[PDB]
Amino acid sequence: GDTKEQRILRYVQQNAKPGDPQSVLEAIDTYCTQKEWAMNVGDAKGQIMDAVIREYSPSLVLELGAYCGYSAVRMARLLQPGARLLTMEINPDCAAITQQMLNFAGLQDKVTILNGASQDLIPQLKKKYDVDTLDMVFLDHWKDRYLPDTLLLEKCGLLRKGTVLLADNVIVPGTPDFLAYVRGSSSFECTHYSSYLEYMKVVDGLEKAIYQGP
Ligand SMILES: O=C(NCC/C=C/Cn1ccc2cnccc21)c1cc(-c2ccc(F)cc2)cc(O)c1O
Ligand SMILES: [Cl-]
Ligand SMILES: [Cl-]
Ligand SMILES: [Mg+2]
Repeated sequence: GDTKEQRILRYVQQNAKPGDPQSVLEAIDTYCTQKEWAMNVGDAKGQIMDAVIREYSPSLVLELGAYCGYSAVRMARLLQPGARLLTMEINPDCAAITQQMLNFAGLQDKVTILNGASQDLIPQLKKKYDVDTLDMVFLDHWKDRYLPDTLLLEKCGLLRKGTVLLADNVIVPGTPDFLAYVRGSSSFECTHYSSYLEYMKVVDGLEKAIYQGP
């Protein structure tokens, strides 16, 4: 039958207001609290994301890992007119859910959903997607890819002085190599925001790592 992700989308469509991103977030969080847990960033960590997005007002954001579009909705709703989000999603079913979620939220003009693997798509961003440098990157994909993709972004010339990396799940499931690397590197200024795993009384956190140049 249908998947959990399809059930979340249907729930939003039937319990939120079209064109109202905040109602979409609330519907997803209610469903995942009351019905079925899912790996959306959630409201606890989402409030920290909101505070970071507001501080930096990024013009161009890259997200690695869309899932059902919760974080894309959360970020895109706070972007200024004309600012853009690119989100990379390897799972085609999830890419389709994410697109439909964004469409329902009315945020489709702000967001472009790329369906492929980060190691394949990151080297295409400049020539194929006309990116110069990124203002912010949200890491929320395979936890063992946070470090290699950070290094690939740098190799590809996509980071500038001040680019903000914000990483989900640095505690659970955990990203130990990424944390050790950025915290030990003079090329990053790092801050840890302690919080909770989505929908659970389990400690998690976000790491902010601001790129400082070579
Ligand atoms: O695995 C998670 N996320 C990643 C999903 C797919 C990546 C695959 N993926 C998506 C684009 C892309 C692009 N390129 C390569 C792979 C890619 C995740 C997992 C948990 C979690 C926590 C506790 C627990 F008991 C079980 C699971 C919490 C979370 O908040 C997550 O975010
Ligand atoms: Cl999410
Ligand atoms: Cl939560
Ligand atoms: Mg996550």
